[PDB]
Amino acid sequence: GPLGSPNSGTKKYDLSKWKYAELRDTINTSCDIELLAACREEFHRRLKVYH
Repeated sequence: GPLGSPNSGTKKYDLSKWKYAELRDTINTSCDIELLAACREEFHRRLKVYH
């Protein structure tokens, strides 16, 4: 429906905890609108959690 498609493809991945090196390295090494998107999501959030 109207922009109604959050599932679209299959399931993404569980990034409960990730190291800054793995994120910076993964993004620099691997490449995928999925990983890059999810990686950036936690990247920013991790930098800002607001107590």
